[PDB]
Amino acid sequence: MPDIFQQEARGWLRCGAPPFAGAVAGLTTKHGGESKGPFASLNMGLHVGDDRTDVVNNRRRLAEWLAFPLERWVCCEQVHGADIQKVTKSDRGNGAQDFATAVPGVDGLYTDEAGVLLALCFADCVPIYFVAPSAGLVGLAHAGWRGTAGGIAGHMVWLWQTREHIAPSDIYVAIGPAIGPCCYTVDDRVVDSLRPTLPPESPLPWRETSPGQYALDLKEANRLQLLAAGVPNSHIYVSERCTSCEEALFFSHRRDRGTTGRMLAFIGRREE
Ligand SMILES: [Zn+2]
Repeated sequence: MPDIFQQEARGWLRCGAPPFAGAVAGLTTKHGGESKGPFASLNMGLHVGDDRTDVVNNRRRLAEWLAFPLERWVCCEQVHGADIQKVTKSDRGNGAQDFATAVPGVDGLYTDEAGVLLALCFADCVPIYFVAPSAGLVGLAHAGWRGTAGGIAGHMVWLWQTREHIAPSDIYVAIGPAIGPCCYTVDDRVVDSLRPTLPPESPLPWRETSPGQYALDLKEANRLQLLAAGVPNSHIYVSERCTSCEEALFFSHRRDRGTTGRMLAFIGRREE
């Protein structure tokens, strides 16, 4: 059946899961920008060595398609850890045009205010979108193998539960386009770091393909952690799109051999 992320009029995929209908949520594709060479053309990342003018114009292009001004975006450092920070209108603009002013040392953000667009960069790692429609909360986390080993997904649920007094049953999640087991192979150190994060009897999100080599499914790993954290199975939507496989739409750190652009994952609510 249809992927939860479907292409819109311009260069971006909207999250089609029902629980997200009340927000502006999606992932950009690589087309429609000003960037050149390995970054062609809609590179949204300011920290990958691309021309800054080109990247800021690409972000202005998206702000235009979304009718959500760049001055209202909030970005974070993305250090491949599991920390998350709550943001408000007072953080608007952080890391929007200058990477150095991004929220430091975290890999996830959440807000319960409208008019704030959470914006994170990806090119293979897992983008995890969160929403509590009733309470008006939205969240976004960046999960590579290190952040997943650190439990970033469950940490978001924990924070919403303990600090925002939201029940896991009131949370919905969408796991967007990322590299699949079809293209992502890792060794024992990687999978060993994930083991402790899953329930004792849980099915493993990997498959040994050769002695010491594993086809890893990070999307599934995060899905299992979210289930354990209390998020209902039917509230979790998962994209089947692989960033490495779908070269016509995405930049891929692995497929492009380390030098490439970044798509922007975003989520926010329009301020009347
Ligand atoms: Zn693939």
